[PDB]
Amino acid sequence: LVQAVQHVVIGPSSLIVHFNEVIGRGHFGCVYHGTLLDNDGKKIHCAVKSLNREVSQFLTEGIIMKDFSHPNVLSLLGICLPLVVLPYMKHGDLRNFIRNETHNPTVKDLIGFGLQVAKGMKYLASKKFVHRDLAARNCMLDEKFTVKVADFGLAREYYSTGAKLPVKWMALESLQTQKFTTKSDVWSFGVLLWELMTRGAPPYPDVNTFDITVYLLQGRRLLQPEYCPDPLYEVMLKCWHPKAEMRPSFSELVSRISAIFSTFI
Ligand SMILES: COc1cc2c(Oc3ccc(NC(=O)C4(C(=O)Nc5ccc(F)cc5)CC4)cc3F)ccnc2cc1OCCCN1CCOCC1
Ligand SMILES: [Cl-]
Repeated sequence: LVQAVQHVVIGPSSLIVHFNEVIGRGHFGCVYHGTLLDNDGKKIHCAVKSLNREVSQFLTEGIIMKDFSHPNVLSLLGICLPLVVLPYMKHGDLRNFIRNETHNPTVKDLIGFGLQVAKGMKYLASKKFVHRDLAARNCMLDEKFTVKVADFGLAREYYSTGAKLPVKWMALESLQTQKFTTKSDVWSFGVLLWELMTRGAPPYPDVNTFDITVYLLQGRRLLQPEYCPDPLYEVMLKCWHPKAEMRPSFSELVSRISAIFSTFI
C-alpha cells in the first residue's frame, strides 16, 4: 500500500487546494478545485478529493486507480499526505451532462458516450477488475468530451449486512447473493445505456428500491427509450439476461455498439 502511495506521492509544496471552492460535498468526502504544479512550474487544474474527518479505505480507492491507464477510465494524478488528486473533468458526471435541457446531443452522440464506457469497461474486464457501481452518475466527461469511467467512492436516493446498494442498477444474481462479477457489470452497463437514451431519466420510477428483485422475476425489464434504436434495445435486453453466462461480454459490447453507432451520419 504505502510502497505504492510513495510511487504516486505528490509534495504539499506542489499542490494548492482552493478550500474556498467546493465542487461538491457528501458525509464521508469533499471535492475541491485545485492547482497542481509540475517541475517546470506550470499549473494543472485538478480536483482535490478529501475526507471530512476508514483512512486506509480512502487510500486503497486511490491506489487501485494507479494501475488504470486507459482514455475511458479516470486517472489518478497523485496522493498528497490526505488528498487524492484527479484530472479535472470540465463537464462533470455524465448523468448531469445529459440531464441538462439546454444540451442537445444527437442519438449518435449518446451512443458514442455508451461506446466509450463499453471501451473503458473492456479494458477493466481485461484487468480482472469488477466496478460494482456502474451508472451514468459515476462516469466523468472531460473538455474533449471523453467519457472517463470512475467511482465517486466515499464522496458518493439511488442507493439503499451494512450494504449501501444501487439496487436499480443491479443484476438478479447480485441482488439475491450480494456477489458481483464482470457479467454483473454488464447488467449495470445495460442500465447505463437506458439512462443515456432517456437522457438521465430515473430507472424504474414507479418501482420501489427493495421491491426491484420481485419486479424483475415477474419478467419485467425497462421499456425501450424513445431515442433508442431497435438494435440498441436488443443489446440492452442481452445485458439483462437472467443467467450471467448468456450476457454479452464487454468485448462483444464494443463490437455491436460500434456497428450501431457507425450507421449514423
Ligand atoms: C461533481 O462535479 C465534479 C466532480 C469532479 C470529480 O469528482 C470525482 C470523481 C471521481 C472520483 N473518484 C475517485 O476518487 C475513485 C475512482 O474513481 N476510482 C475508480 C474506480 C473504477 C474505475 F473504473 C475508475 C476509477 C475512488 C477512487 C473522485 C472525484 F473527486 C473529479 C474531477 N473533476 C470533477 C469535476 C466536477 O464538476 C466540474 C464542474 C461542472 N460544473 C459545470 C456546470 O455548472 C456546475 C457544474
Ligand atoms: Cl426492438
